[PDB]
Amino acid sequence: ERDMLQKAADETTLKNVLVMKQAWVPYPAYTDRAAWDSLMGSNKQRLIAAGEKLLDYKWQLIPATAYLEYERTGNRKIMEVPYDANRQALNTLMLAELAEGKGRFIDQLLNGAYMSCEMNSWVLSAHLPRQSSKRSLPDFREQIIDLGSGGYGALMAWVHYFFRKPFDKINPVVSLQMRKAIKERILDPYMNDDDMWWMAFNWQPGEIINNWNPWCNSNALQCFLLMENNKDRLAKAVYRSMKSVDKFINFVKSDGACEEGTSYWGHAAGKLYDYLQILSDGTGGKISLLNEPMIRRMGEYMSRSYVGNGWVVNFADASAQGGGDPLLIYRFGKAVNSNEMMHFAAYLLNGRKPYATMGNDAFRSLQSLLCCNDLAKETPKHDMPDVTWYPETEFCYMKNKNGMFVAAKGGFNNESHNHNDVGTFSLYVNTIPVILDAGVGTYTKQTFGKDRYTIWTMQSNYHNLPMINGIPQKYGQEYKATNTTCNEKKRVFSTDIAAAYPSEAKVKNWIRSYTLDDRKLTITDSYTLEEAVAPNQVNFMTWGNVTFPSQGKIQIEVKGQKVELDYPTLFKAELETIQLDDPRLSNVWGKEIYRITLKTNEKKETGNYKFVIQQI
Ligand SMILES: [Zn+2]
Repeated sequence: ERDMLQKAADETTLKNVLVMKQAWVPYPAYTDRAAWDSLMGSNKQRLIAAGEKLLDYKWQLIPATAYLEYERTGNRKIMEVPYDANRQALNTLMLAELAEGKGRFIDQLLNGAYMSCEMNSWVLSAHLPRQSSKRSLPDFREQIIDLGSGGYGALMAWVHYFFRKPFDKINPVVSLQMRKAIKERILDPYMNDDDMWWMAFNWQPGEIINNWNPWCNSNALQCFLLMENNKDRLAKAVYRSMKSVDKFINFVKSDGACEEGTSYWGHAAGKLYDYLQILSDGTGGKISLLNEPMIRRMGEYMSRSYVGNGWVVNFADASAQGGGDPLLIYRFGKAVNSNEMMHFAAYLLNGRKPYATMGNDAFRSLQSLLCCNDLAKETPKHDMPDVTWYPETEFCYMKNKNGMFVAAKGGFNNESHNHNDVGTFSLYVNTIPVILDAGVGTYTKQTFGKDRYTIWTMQSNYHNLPMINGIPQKYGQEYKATNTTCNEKKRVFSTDIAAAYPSEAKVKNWIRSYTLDDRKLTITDSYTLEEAVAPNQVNFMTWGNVTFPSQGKIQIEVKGQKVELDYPTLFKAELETIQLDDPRLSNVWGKEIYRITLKTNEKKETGNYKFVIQQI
């Protein structure tokens, strides 16, 4: 219960600081060709030719049967593809006409806007079952807001703001209806329906709030600031978006780690950031959380968790492969004064020139215009300290000069997208996974539910973890690490994973400890059991070529890297091959991967193992 935003202002404060009549819009006016030329630089011709290809574009009708197919077969794409084509056409024409200024694209902007007003709804087939009727087809009697409608509303606000004049010159009723549609589909429902899930009014501890709150709220807020010229209404609206987002900010951990991972960062942290930027601009700088430490951490997560050459930390049901918008990262980095994020944005560019964001997000498209020339000058670099410690999420990133990166975690087995992975580590060598976390497959008939933990990628059996008395971890809030510490100077991460195992495992403490020195990684296991029932087993997931030159030695050759894993001779090593039938896994790792299995005869109520990994 930080309630940051509410502390920064109440409703009456807010009435003073708001900027009315859209004097806050940072783009030059439409008819100011000189200012736009400057801002566009070299995007100008690129943007015009993109818009030239759309001079003859047929705006697409979305048939009732496309929406109805969601009920019939779960096919969302049949509705989503033409919708998205229409939005992107609309966004592209906007940029192209801001680029040229001659009115060559006004007809198609008008055509797009008028067709959009004629649609019953901007909500997606998939999200429409939240209406009273629960159906996948729009009910002209009701409007809700999802991710689609929000963005569709903000794109339309922006079209309306920018081309109100040439549109009224042609016919004043287009802009009139645009104001009607945005009022009816965004503004009126936003103020009148307390019960949309993503708003998190009538959230209770334990319910989830996720990226929808900052995403939806950011487009709502755009819509108010562009379209609502009554100051008392705007004040009440913005204060409502503040109370809403405050629930997202309170839900998130203060250390800034995204427990979902980097793939959702763009639209989580990144939408939170967008919201705050929009809020700031709209209050002439007066309600700005952009210098909040937590927000900055949330932005540098993306830097810290990006290992290299496409590989990312992938705790839980996330992909080992990952990316990022350089332009969003740059912009975010500027706003919270992270020289780190700014250099990292340049790094992701990887020698390519930054150009305008296209796609279907007006705010991101327009903003990317302003940051574009600075980013082309920034020096490409991925500097970050040797240790990153997220103490609430319980993630530790440690890296040495010789190209090893370890990600270890504590945590609990009820994380979002949870894997039973408490205490697990992943080792990258020069960015290449060597001891890996398999990650996400395509969502079968069990993914969500019990029977989730009968799938192998979700079991502790298939993470870099011991099986205690031959027993794996269990799922649930109760099943977690204790006394997780991180010594930032000695590069030592250490945690008791005992409570992450069920009663049968019969363990008091099991302390799993990671030490990174400059040359090598020492893994220790230190355990005291309530009864020695079965032998412990230890596992490591890997790929490439694996060999066993001698007892207590394994060698892994993967993607140019080559490593030695030294293991107690008390164990007998075997390799298991894991055919990858699921394309969502074989996309990443290829055809198969491997689990190294360490098994023993020894059974002791107390013991320790020392494992050592280095290059050769
Ligand atoms: Zn995993």
